[PDB]
Amino acid sequence: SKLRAVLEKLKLSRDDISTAAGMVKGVVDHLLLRLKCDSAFRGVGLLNTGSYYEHVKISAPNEFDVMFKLEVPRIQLEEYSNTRAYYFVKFHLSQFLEGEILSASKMLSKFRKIIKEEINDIKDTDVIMKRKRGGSPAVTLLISEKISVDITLALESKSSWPASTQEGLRIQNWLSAKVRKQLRLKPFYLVPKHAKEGNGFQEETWRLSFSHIEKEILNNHGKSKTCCENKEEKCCRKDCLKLMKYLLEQLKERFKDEEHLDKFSSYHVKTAFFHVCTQNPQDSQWDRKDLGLCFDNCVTYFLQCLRTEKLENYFIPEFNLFSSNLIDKRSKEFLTKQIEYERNNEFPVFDEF
Ligand SMILES: Nc1ncnc2c1ncn2[C@@H]1O[C@H](COP(=O)(O)OP(=O)(O)NP(=O)(O)O)[C@@H](O)[C@H]1O
Ligand SMILES: C[C@H]1c2c([nH]c3c(Cl)c(Cl)ccc23)CCN1C(=O)c1ncc(OCCO)cn1
Ligand SMILES: [Mn+2]
Ligand SMILES: [Mn+2]
Ligand SMILES: [Zn+2]
Repeated sequence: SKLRAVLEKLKLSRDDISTAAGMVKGVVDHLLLRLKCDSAFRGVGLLNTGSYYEHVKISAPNEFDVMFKLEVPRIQLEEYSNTRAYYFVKFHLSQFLEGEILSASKMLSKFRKIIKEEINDIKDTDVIMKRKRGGSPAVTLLISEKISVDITLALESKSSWPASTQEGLRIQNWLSAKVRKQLRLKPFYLVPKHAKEGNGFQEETWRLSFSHIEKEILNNHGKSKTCCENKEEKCCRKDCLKLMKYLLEQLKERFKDEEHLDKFSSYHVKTAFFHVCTQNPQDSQWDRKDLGLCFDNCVTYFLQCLRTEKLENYFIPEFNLFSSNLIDKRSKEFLTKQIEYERNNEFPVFDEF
């Protein structure tokens, strides 16, 4: 089929994976070792996240995501202005305090400065730091002009998840209530992405991250524990996510001279995909033989999210990714129009010629 042919072209080369994995591990392990020499980052550890580690990276293994996590004992959180996702952290760490507030901006600034100085000492490999991207909690490196790596500082809390998550992670009918309880016993993370404050931002605030839980779900994604472990249980969940990501990426590439698509991200499709899995919890609703129908249902669900301007964060239901505070109505209408055209014409944006 056409979709199967697209999936074939999206597969990663084993040779590319081998080379990229070696490059990234070498650079990241070095930066970890050097950061641990600083008094403030002594206890840092690594957590691999995002599409490469979820086995849904497409085309080339040229973008990796990692968290450098730090456990801070006796952590106390205060929600910022009923935003549900953003928090003050109250508490060798004195350098980052603003009163009793542990400033996200201050910690990120030193983290970035250390990494920038350390990549300058790496002489056996071309490593540079990309310019700051507003709204990202990550420090982004480019290795050998080819491989991007996002390194996100994170504080780790082993306390119960914040109350704003109480009604999220609605996986009970799909992955089980037992699994939901087990996942909610794991730590959660705070990353230095700041809440909007008018036309500025609250530079002290941090944002909740559950990227490790997203990875565990994607890598253990069936109602059956043996989903995708044998030829009789090959579902099309990840294939549908890959196709949705490629659809969005290709449209963003086409309309790049346009502004209306700049705010859409693969996280929007990832979030919508998790909701589709919640609404279709049986592995038999994702049979490989039904790839075209499954993908079409993912597309129409995403269209409905755009039209209603509703895409709840999977962990924090009152955080609407498609709120008008984040994305203009006209931008959602513009993307709706382009996706409808693709659906109605059997996805010409997928064709090479
Ligand atoms: N807006 C967001 N809110 C919460 N978490 C986010 C957000 N954007 C990114 N993340 C997290 O950061 C990870 C890496 O982001 P990103 O590299 O943009 O996407 P990805 O999922 O790795 N897909 P790809 O486009 O293949 O890189 C995501 O998988 C999420 O876990
Ligand atoms: C660090 C992460 C990230 C963002 N927001 C976050 C929130 Cl809110 C939380 Cl909680 C945690 C992590 C993140 C945006 C930026 N991130 C990305 O990985 C990223 N990578 C590649 C992109 O483009 C590729 C095509 O050009 C765009 N983004
Ligand atoms: Mn990524
Ligand atoms: Mn990234
Ligand atoms: Zn499966």
